[PDB]
Amino acid sequence: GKTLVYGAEFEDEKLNPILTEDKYTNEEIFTGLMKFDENNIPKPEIADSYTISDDKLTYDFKLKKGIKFHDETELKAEDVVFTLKSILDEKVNSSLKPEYSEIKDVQAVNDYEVKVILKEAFPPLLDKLTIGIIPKHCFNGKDINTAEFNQKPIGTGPFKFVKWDKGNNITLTKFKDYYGKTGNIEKFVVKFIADYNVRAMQLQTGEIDVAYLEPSQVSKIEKLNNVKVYKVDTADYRCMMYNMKKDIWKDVNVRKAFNYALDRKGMVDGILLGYGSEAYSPLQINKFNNPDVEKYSYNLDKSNSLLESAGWKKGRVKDGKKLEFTLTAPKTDEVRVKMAEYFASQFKKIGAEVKVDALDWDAIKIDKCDAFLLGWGSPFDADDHTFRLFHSSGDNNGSYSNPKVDEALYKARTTTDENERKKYYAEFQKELAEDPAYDFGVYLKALFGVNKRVSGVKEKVLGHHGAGFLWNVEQWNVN
Ligand SMILES: [Cl-]
Repeated sequence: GKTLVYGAEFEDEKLNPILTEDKYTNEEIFTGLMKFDENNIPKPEIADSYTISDDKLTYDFKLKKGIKFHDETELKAEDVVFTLKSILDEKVNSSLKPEYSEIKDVQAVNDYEVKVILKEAFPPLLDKLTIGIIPKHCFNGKDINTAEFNQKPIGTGPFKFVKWDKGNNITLTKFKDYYGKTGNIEKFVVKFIADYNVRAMQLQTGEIDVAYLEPSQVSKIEKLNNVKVYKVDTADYRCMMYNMKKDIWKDVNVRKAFNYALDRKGMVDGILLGYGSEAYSPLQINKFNNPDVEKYSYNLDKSNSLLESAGWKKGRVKDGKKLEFTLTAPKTDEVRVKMAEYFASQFKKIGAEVKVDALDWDAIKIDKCDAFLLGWGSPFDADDHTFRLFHSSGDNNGSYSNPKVDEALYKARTTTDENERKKYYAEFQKELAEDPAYDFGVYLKALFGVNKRVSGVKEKVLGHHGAGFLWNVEQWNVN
């Protein structure tokens, strides 16, 4: 069934499941021991069975025999051991290493049976082991960081790599020997189009099939007779990072005040135009969300009635230091700078002078900024975007440190009983409400314009910028 074209707004860096955390073309070329299903639950993929011991420290996998890479080489436990051990390799220096560092060792006791040993109990291990397995033989004479594999990948996904034109497109075609049952499309081309206006016209002409839409352009793509617009809930949220290195935020009442000075629903209508929801929780869409924590209910008078007791007064000053900072917000996510523009201008009504800076990611250092507009949230396990974000620390960049939040996130990370994992995640959220690390804003809605000739799309809670909207493209149908 011919070709399906995707107009991606970001271009891949390396086509290796390790070294990269982005859910770009890697999601169509590689698969792992597990794979998230329709309900964002990791189900066996490359492995056919697994069982855990009574301490929960040993994950006894058993692999499907005959799994072939793109080069028609059989996948064995060597490659699974190679992929997971190369993450923890100190010299490879992967970005995902702190996310797998609770693994003691990954053992191969059989060509088709892998054993994963942890340091301590880690229930969300199967969530992380959905990482793609790479062939070990393609790396012997190379060093894995600068290997040619990152230019021509070989994996076990339903679409093998074909061609990559830098700055233009990545070419894949249907892998006939793929183990999963598949739809009818035979070619998948990912066009890198950063300007959302070109994506709209390429959807209008039909030059592309799918495109992540900004909220402002949905009203026109709606009128298109050849495009359907998908509006689906995500776990992606934006916020403001309270850099704890700044004494302006060491008083918690100042942060609670700044949280009180935001019209988040007015932000849902101003910037999102209703395609979103006010943010108050680090795990709002997660099943372990605490519905009754202290949300900061747009209390303009409480913000102005917290700074003066905290010491800040004019009409802006405490001890002569004048209450002003700089809010950093990167470009190519123009919702964020519009949020920052709205953030600073709405903090003017409480006597704060903020300088908003729209900069490029290659010039921003988050841990050096007074306040940064972050973009986090994940629809998988509650440990994904919480431990590495609200701990002494992963890459917690706001220097946040709460002793009860540290323990609450560690118990839920280490305890098996999910009903009590709810308990610890509920106490962490409650403590995060009174001791805020972030100034939460809005939760986002993924907007995709899909051509009317495409079938098979199944919605679910998505990740960053719609990461995982095309999770089942190998079952989508042309005509
Ligand atoms: Cl970010």
